Amino acid sequence: MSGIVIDKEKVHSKMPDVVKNAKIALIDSALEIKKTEIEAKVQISDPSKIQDFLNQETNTFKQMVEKIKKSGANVVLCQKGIDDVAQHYLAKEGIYAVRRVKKSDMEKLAKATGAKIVTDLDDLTPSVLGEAETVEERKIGDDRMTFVMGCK
Amino acid sequence: MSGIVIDKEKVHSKMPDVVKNAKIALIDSALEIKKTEIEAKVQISDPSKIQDFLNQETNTFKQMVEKIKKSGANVVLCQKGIDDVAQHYLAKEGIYAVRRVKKSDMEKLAKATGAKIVTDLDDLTPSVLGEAETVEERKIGDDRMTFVMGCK
Repeated sequence: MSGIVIDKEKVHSKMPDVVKNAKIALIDSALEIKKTEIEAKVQISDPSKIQDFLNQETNTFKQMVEKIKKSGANVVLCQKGIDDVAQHYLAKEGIYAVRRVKKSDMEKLAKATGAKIVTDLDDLTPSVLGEAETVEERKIGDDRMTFVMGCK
Repeated sequence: MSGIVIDKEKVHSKMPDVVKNAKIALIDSALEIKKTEIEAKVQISDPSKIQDFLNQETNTFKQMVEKIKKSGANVVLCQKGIDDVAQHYLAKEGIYAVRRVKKSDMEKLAKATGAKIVTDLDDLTPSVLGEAETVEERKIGDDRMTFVMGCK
C-alpha cells in the first residue's frame, strides 16, 4: 500500500473496477486522431478518395491501439485523450484505462512503478510497463478516483 | 444495333470492356458522400466520436452500394460521380460503371432501355433496370466512349 491517487476515473463502462497485479502502460501519446488532422486531410483530398483515406486511418489506428494488448498490459494511463474507438476495444480486452492524466501524475507513476512513459505506440513493450499490486477505481466523497497501490 | 453513345468511359480498370445482355441500372443519385457533408459532420462531432461516426458511414455506404449487385445489375450508369470505394466494389463484381452521365443521356437511356432512373438506392430493383443486348467501351478516334447497343 504505497501509491499514487489520480482524480480521474476509468474512461469506460464495462472496464474492471479492480485489477490485481497490474501491468501498467504509461502513454504520453494521444489515443485519438485530432479533429484538425482529419478535417485538413479530408479537405485536401480528391473528393473521390475521402472514404478510402478514412478507412486506411481507422485500420492503422485499430492496429496501433492493439499494440497495447500485445504488450500484455492490463492497465493504460494515457496523458492525453482516448477516443471512443479506443475505449471500446480496451473495454473488450478488460483493460482499465484513464485519460487526461496530469503530467506530474505520469512522472510520479513512472518512478513508483518503473514504467517508461512512451510517446509512441510502436515503443510499447513488456519492459516499458510498470508494476503495481492493485489498480482500482472507487468513490472518494463525490468523486471517482483511481488508486495505484502496492507500487512495485 | 440501336442506341445511345456516351462520350464517357468506364470509371475503372478491371471492369469489363464488353457486357452481353446488359441489365442496366440508371442512378440519378451520387455514389459518393460529398466532401461538405463529411467535413461538416466531422467539425460538429465530439472529438472522441469522429472515428465512430466515420465507420458507421462507410458501412452504411458499402451496404448501400451493394444493393446494386443484389438487383442483378451488371451495368450501372450514374448521373453523378462514383467514388473510389464504389469503383473498387463494382470492379470486383464485374459491373461496368460510368459516372457523370449527362441528364439528356440518362433520359434517352431510360426510354430506349425501359429503365427507371432511380434517385435512391433502396429503390433499385430488378424491375427498374433497362435491357440492352450489348454495353461496351471502345476507342473512337482519340476518345473512349460507351456504346449501349440492341436497346430492348
